[PDB]
Amino acid sequence: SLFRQSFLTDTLDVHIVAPAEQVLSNGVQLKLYQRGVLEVIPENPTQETKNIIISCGIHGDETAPMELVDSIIKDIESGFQKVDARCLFIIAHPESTLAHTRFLEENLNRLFDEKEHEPTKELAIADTLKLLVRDFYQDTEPKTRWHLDLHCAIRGSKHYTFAVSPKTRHPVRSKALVDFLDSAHIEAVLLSNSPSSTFSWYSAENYSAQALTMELGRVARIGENALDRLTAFDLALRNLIAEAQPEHLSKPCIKYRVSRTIVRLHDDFDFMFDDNVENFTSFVHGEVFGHDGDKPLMAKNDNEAIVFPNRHVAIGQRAALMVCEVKTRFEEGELVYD
Ligand SMILES: [Zn+2]
Repeated sequence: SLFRQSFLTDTLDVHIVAPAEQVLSNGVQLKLYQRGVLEVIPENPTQETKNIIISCGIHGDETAPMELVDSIIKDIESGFQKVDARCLFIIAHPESTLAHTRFLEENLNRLFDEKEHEPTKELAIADTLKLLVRDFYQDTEPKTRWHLDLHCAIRGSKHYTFAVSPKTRHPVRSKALVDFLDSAHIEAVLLSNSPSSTFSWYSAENYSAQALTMELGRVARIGENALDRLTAFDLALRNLIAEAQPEHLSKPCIKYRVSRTIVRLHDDFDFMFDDNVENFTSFVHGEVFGHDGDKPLMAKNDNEAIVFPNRHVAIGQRAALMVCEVKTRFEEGELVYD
């Protein structure tokens, strides 16, 4: 009723983006601030009502989550989906989804930190996203804040689904967030040990949001995704916006910590494995898998795995993450390790 065809289709069509609101029969409120920005407010908001930012498309070619979000919007508008939490749905960067690329000028998910950046289409976008976050979390209790940034991996992995929890002094690794991971059947969660520049990290660092960057499957065109493999996640996400089905029958996702961070020191840097190297590819102690100048790269422990490898990474930046399972527990409602 608010859309010509659907949230994702309208967003993708350049010829339609003026603000508009709408109140559903069940009391749910929908507000389209601008292209790809949809707020959903529950009929009966309370002090315990969650404020969830659900973003997708930070990278244009990662369509699966966009499709899931599109169906959730459709179900909420038809009353089929019960709405209990205040949400902000975002399809960031629709222009890149059209070019079917990761980005147009620069990786949007590296532009949220305080470093200096050159002017790019993505910079201006990131600038706008920081504003949307601010407006949505304004006058909300920190404990109610959630930010789920939905992505897709660019390479294979023994973990079809996994998530990354940002590093901040704020307690953003809660019991509810972890329960969500488990209910969603996310195979593993990587706990960052260093401040980042992602959209997820920005919410955690600046608004203490229970935030994650979630890798849902692989990249594929719209209508050509392996959607069934995301059924568990989608159901867990629907239960979250509806504040329902709070069970603990599922298994704990694997918890990883950063063994060490690899930084490119010289121009002559490379890995021995192929470019289609899978995330979480493990190594044995002392195994060489690359080299930086003269000094080779080899596993330190016996339980290390490589994550997010990138040999094109400019000099001085990180080329990879070495991770390993970690012994975890909850201390004062925060998931910590060791
Ligand atoms: Zn991504």
